[PDB]
Amino acid sequence: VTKNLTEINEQAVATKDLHDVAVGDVLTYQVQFQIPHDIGALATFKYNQFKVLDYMTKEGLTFKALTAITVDGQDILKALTGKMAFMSSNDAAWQQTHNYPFGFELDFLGGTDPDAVRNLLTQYAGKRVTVAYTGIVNEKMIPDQKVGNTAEVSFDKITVNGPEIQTGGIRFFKHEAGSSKSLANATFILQRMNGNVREYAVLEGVNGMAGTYQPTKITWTTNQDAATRLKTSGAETANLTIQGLLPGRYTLVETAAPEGYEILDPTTDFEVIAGTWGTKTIRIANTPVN
Ligand SMILES: [Cl-]
Repeated sequence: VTKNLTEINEQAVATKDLHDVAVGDVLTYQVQFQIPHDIGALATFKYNQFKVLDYMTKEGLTFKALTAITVDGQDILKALTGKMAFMSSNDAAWQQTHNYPFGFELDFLGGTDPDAVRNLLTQYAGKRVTVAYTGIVNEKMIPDQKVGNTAEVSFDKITVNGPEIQTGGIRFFKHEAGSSKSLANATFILQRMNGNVREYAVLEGVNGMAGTYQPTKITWTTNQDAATRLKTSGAETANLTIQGLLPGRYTLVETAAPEGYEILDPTTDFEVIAGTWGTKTIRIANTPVN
């Protein structure tokens, strides 16, 4: 049995055991295993269960869809749909059945029509079958945490672990020049260079948030006026934080100082460090003028 993360946002990615992800990313996984050569055999059938359980013990992914079940280049999901047993972590029964924040269980022979399913699998006896599915990186995917999954295949088991995923974040502390006084209501936008194209962050799911940003998705625009205006809180230690970012270079661009202040540093260049909140909370001064 194998498990791999094969795509991010429907683009193929290189196989490795650790991937950096952004919040809102759609991750494609594949779990592959062999149909027994004697899947069709009489013992009354020898096989009455053919189960795939896939789960994560840590938060950060929401189940999206079972996308394909393929063998020998043939997608057989259309033929199998409605005949099998299936539950995911989106279903109300999941938590009490399998106490994990993410996962699914597919029992090829546990549904209403196991004979039909067994007959189909018998056409591909001894061949490798791939179950593909997607998940969505959600607002509970926090930095400083590598999270992985486990798949188990059983006929009454074999277990494998998938790759780990992680995300980045950053913290700033906007303050009055010369002191540690927290300044609320400074306005920033988040900028990056994607190749030679300057782009700005659009955060979904952050209406009503200030200071702490925990978006459900981050996309990028070349229309600067469409960028989400991020606001500092008056909090003590870090009054602007963002999570769910890919590693690399960014610029925090100050578009308005708080009332009674002027901008000192229009641009703050910084790095997101893969999988972490970064080296330190980045202090940014504003100049008092009242
Ligand atoms: Cl930039």
